[PDB]
Amino acid sequence: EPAFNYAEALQKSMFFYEAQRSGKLPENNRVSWRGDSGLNDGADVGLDLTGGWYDAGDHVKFGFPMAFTATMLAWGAIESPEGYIRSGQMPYLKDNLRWVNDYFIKAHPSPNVLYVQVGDGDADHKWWGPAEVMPMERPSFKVDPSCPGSDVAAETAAAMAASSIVFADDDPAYAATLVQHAKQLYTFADTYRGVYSDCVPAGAFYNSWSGYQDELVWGAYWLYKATGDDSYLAKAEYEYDFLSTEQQTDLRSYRWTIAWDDKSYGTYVLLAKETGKQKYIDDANRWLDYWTVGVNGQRVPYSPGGMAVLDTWGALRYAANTAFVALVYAKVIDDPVRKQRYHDFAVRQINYALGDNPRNSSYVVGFGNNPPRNPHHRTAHGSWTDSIASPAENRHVLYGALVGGPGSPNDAYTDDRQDYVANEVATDYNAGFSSALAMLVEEYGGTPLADFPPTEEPDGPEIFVEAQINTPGTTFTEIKAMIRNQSGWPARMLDKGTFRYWFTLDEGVDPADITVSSAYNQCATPEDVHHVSGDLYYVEIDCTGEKIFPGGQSEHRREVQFRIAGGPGWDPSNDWSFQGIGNELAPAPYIVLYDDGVPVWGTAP
Ligand SMILES: OC[C@H]1O[C@@H](O[C@H]2[C@H](O)[C@@H](O)[C@H](O[C@H]3[C@H](O)[C@@H](O)[C@H](O)O[C@@H]3CO)O[C@@H]2CO)[C@H](O)[C@@H](O)[C@@H]1O
Ligand SMILES: [Ca+2]
Ligand SMILES: [Ca+2]
Repeated sequence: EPAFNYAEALQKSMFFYEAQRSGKLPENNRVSWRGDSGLNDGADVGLDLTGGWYDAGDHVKFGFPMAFTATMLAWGAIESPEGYIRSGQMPYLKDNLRWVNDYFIKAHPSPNVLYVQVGDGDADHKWWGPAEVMPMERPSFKVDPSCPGSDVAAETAAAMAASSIVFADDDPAYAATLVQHAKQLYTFADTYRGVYSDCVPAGAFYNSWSGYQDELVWGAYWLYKATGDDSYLAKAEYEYDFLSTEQQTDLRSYRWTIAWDDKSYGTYVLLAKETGKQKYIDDANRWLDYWTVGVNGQRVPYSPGGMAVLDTWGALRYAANTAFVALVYAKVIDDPVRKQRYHDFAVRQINYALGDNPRNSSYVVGFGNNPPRNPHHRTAHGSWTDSIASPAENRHVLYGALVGGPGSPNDAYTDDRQDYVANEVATDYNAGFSSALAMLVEEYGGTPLADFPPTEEPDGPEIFVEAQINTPGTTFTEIKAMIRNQSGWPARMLDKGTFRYWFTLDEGVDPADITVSSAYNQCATPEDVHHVSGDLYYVEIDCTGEKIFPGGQSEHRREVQFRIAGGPGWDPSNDWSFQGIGNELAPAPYIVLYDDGVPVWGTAP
């Protein structure tokens, strides 16, 4: 039977993409720890740019990798719709693709204008906290004729074109809209030549290293498949001759692999598959050979454990990308030896990621044996103090996310959230990986979990009030209260909070003589007390206007010290809210906290 349950892995991979969503989430949201976020995206330019996916463990919406991810996901669904159908994940794949494509449509207000980034890398990365309460400004960036971006425009064209093929039978109207958009974007990319990173501040994160030549071939091919227009195939084959050669020879690049930046490698296989020309077969063969048996004595580094390690960053992402394409190629090539070689290589690399390695551990969060528990992800972590170090363990399980893994050919790895090398996660990391999984499900099978996702429960009160006796007294009660917002299911703002402290009027105490004072109060200090009925009264502290959210030391809490002086006769032992308050700060269950008038914590009399 399947060495690993590929269907379950795919099922969880689809969940990962759902957890990366930005904007107003649907009613059917499966990720209980995710809520609405980035609701003001595009506002700075008068556009609705909400939606799309957060790139990695951060909250920037990087259009280049986002588009590539979409193209790769669509490609896998086209190659193996059966894998998706059998794992019962086809509806989730479509849902995910529709989500990102709806964003691309919004980001393309007119034929030659494409918004390629929402958020600033540096501003975004300086803060460590949940997406729902991001406190910083998020700038929108775009490319147009004045400052083009052929690479990102052609990639978005390819994503929309590829995706249209997936919706073709389901929603032909939607598929038509995507094709129309892809045509415009490609014309823009072809007419106004230029590297997008020269126009938008993405160079430090997703710089266009390879340039746009590869995207022109890639985009042309996909539009050909989506339209059936021969001119596109012609365009692709023409542009193919301008692809990068290697070092000193006239041999096209074969030492890297396909990823968010370089699509050359994908076109080798795609064109070979389409035309059957020896030209493409030679290129594709050379590349895949380098990753397996080597060419001219040179071969991609391999660990003793059997992992192909291309580079330090997202090592497993590269191996998985190659594995998917090797699986596709293995089907078109006739050579029995090459077919076996490429196919077996792909299965071995994916199996390594699922647990077949020297550590005997899965590299997919929430899957298999001894998986990573602390991926470098802000929202999954759920910090409320703007610290990557607290709490020790991530508060949520980011099911399905493939981590960077071993960055050196020695199979070494440490599950450490602070290691952005080994524990980084990203939308592009799961792209080739998912497509590979779909191919494997079709071949080896597997069964998805009937009840997934699990419903997580909070690790304690999320929004509450702690209290302690600040100064002991007989004619007064001085409390030191602390409002806390450590929410994570999902993280949410508390900007309209107030709390009540009930007390019973005592014999010999005139309510008119009761005073409430403070020497330190981050909220308002009331002048009077409120009579409920009989001898029941309450003091109300008003914190409306204070933004209490899980995003920093001072941000997540509000300190309130208040003294209720009643004079001789004052007796707190018959006071409702006094029950259980001691000398140590601890949750006060009898002090009720309200959010815009609605009880959120504590029990009233
Ligand atoms: O020159 C070698 C090949 O480079 C490819 O571009 C890669 C860059 O060289 C590499 O530094 C960059 O690393 C990224 C990584 O992709 C990203 O996922 C991670 O989060 O951050 C890294 C930087 O810190 O990756 C790109 C893409 O592989 C060219 O695409 C290729 O043509 C060229 O031969
Ligand atoms: Ca490129
Ligand atoms: Ca009393």
